Amino acid sequence: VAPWGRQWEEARALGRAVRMLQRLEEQCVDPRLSVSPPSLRDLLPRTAQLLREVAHSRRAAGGGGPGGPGGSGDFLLIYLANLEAKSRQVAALLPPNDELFRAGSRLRRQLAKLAIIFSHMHAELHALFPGGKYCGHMYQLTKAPAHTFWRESCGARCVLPWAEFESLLGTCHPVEPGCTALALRTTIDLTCSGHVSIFEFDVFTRLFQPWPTLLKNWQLLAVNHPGYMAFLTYDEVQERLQACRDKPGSYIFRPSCTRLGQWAIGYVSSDGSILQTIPANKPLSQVLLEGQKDGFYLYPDGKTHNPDLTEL
Ligand SMILES: O=C(O)c1ccccc1NCc1ccsc1
Repeated sequence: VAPWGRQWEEARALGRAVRMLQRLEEQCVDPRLSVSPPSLRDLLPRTAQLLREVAHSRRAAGGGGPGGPGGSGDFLLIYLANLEAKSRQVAALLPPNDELFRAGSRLRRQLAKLAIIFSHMHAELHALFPGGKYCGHMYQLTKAPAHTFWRESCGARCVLPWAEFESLLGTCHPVEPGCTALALRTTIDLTCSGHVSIFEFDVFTRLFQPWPTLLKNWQLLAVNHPGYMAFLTYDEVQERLQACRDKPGSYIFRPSCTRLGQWAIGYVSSDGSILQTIPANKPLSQVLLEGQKDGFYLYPDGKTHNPDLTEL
């Protein structure tokens, strides 16, 4: 059943993935590294177990629903190829005690980004295959307009190549070609696979609500805002805000890695301490404007001028 070519090759790819994550977990013995999410030391066994559940489920089912691009088999082919490529990059960073960082550092930034991507891959798989059971054809996006767009444009498909997704999105929210399209791909493609899944679109539309001005929100909140930090961990935000400890009201924001679709705002309190706040269901600009009115969110990344969020 397409896109797989031979009978049992999806099963074999799943077995490969599990064994690869087992080895990769063996390479994470260093008691440094951290436990602060996202941590490979816990994500890797969780993701391996999820893949074991997927494998058992699709063996019993033999294996998926209708074949073709955008269904569960296609999703798994791309997902497992991506998982393998990212695992290879991680394995190249880790030892045969690991390399000392002590970051700062280019290398601990790379490793942190890979950890984030592993957190995103885990969440995507968990969202689309709860208990190992594919639900992409029934998946409900949180924002109703976004749900309606995805089902009218993409149908039952749970994943699309960037090019087709961009064409479909652009019938509704036009995407300026070139650098802007590439910045949008980078924001939306949480797993860094060059494909957009229904889960990634769910997260993007929750983060950059409200729907009618979606890409405007993204431009004002991500592209044009110096407080926005892409692919940053909790620990990295802490390290970054240390340098603004003497400037209460310094703040940065980032998509949470643990509560996907929600924001995490780190800021310097009037005590010089670093606090994190995760807003409710309000759009981000409302939380930021109220925090500016209240004195908490005055200096994005410690800079003097706070962008005006009234004007779209
Ligand atoms: O994919 C599945 O396992 C699947 C399972 C149940 C219902 C629909 C499904 N997929 C539709 C599809 C396939 C290619 S494009 C759209």
